[PDB]
Amino acid sequence: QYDFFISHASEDKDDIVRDLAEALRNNGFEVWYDEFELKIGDSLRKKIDYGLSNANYGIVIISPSFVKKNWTEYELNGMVAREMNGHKVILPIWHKITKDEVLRFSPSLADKLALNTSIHTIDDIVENLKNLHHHHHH
Amino acid sequence: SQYDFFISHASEDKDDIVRDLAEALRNNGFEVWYDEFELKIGDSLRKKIDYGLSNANYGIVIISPSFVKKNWTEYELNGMVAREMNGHKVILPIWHKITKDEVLRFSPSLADKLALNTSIHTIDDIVENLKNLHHHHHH
Repeated sequence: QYDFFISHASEDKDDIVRDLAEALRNNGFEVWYDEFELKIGDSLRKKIDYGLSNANYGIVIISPSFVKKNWTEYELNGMVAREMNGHKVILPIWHKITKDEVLRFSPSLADKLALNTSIHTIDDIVENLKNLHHHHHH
Repeated sequence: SQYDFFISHASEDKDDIVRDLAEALRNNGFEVWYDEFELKIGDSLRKKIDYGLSNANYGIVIISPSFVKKNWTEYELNGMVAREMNGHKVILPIWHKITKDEVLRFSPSLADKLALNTSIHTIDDIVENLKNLHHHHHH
C-alpha cells in the first residue's frame, strides 16, 4: 500500500507526471504512475478503482489530452467525489489547459477544486499534497 | 488605420489562442492587429512594442512556452511589462498553456507581474476585462 498514483494521458507522462512523481518521492512518499496511463478506450472508473485499492490518493492530470477523451459527466463527477478512509482521495491538477477547453470537453470539472500548474510550482503542489497527507494519515 | 489592440505572440500560438482572442475582441467591436507581431529569436521586443503602440492603444502579449523559450533577457521583459503610454501601463500579459516552473526557468521576472491566465479566465472573461479597461481610458 503506497501514497499516490498519478492517472494521466500518455502525452503528459514524460513531463509533468514524471516530474511530480520524482518530487513526491524526494519528499518521502511512494508514488507510482505508469500503469495508470489512460488510453482511448480505457475505463476511468476501473483505473481509479485499481489505484485507490493500493494507494491513499489518486492525482489526475487534467490536460487537453485528458479532457478530449470525452469522459461523461458521471465518470468525472464520480472521480472527484471518491472518498476513502473518510475523506476525498482524488486530487485533480489542471495542466497546460484553458478554462474554455475544460468547459467544452469536461464542464463538470470547471467548478471542482483543483491545483493548477500555471499557478502552482511542483514544489507548491508537493507542499499542498504533503499537508493533506499529514492531515489525514499523520 | 488606428487599432485598439495589437497581439504579440510566438508563431506556435497564432492559429489557436491568438486567432481566437482576436476573433472575440473583433466580434465585441474592437480593432485588433496581429499579423505583424509574430515574435522570433533575434527580434527586438522594444522595437516591436514601439511599432505596435504607434498605431494601437494596448498591446497584449501571449506568455506561452513557445514565447518564453525564446530566452528574452530580464531587461527586455521588464521593459515590456513596464511600458507606459499616456501615463498608464499599456502591455497586457496573458499566460497561456504554461507552467509556473517554466516561467521561473525561462522568464523569471514575469512570475510576479500582473497577468491574465487562460487556465483561469475564459476568452469571455478576458474580453470583459479588456472592455472595461479600454472604455475607462478611451471612450
